[PDB]
Amino acid sequence: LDAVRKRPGMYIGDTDDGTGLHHMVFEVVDNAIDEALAGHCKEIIVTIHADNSVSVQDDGRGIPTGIHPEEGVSAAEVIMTVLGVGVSVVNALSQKLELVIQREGKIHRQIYEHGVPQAPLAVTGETEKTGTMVRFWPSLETFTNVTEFEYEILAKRLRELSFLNSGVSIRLRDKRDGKEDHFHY
Ligand SMILES: CCCCOC(=O)c1ccc(O)cc1
Repeated sequence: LDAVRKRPGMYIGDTDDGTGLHHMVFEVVDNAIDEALAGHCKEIIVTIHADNSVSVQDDGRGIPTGIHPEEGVSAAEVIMTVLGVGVSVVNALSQKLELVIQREGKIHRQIYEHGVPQAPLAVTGETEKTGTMVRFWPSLETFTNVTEFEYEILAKRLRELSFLNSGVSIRLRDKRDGKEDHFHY
C-alpha cells in the first residue's frame, strides 16, 4: 500500500475538496453491491456515524476467510492489503478500518490502522447470518478542509446505483441527525 500512501489523490481523487473523501464510500459500496447480488435478500446498509466514520453492510455470502495459498494470510487480508480502485485503497487511507465477516456459521473480525492489520483475521463467535461489514474512519492526515460526510452527496450516488442495480435494496442512515433514505427500484 505504500504507492497509495505516497500519492493518495492519484488513487482516490482530490483529498482537499471532498471528492476523494466521498469516493472512499463509493468504493466500499461497489464491493457491497457485488456481494449483495450473490445472496437471496439483496440489501446493503450505509450508515454515517456520529464520529465521522461510515459503515457499509451487506447480507451476501461473506467474503472468503480461508488462507490465500500464495500470500499465506487470509484471503480477506489479501484483498485489504494488496493493490474500481479496490478497497485496499480505502484501507490505506483510513486511520482505522473494522472488518466483520459472517460466513460458514462463524463471525470473523479484523482491525486495520492506516492499512496495517492489528492482528490476523480471527473467529470471535457463532452466527446463523451471512454477510460482510466494513466500517472506516478516513485519515485526517490525508483528507483536509472537507472532513465530514455530506449526506446528499452519498444519497445522490446511491440513488443512481439503485436504478442500475435493480433488485438491490439500498438503505442510507445518518446517525448525526436521524436522516434516512431507502432506494429500491
Ligand atoms: C469475493 C471477494 C470480494 C471482495 O470484496 C471486497 O473487497 C469487499 C470490501 C468491502 C465490503 O464491504 C464488501 C466486500
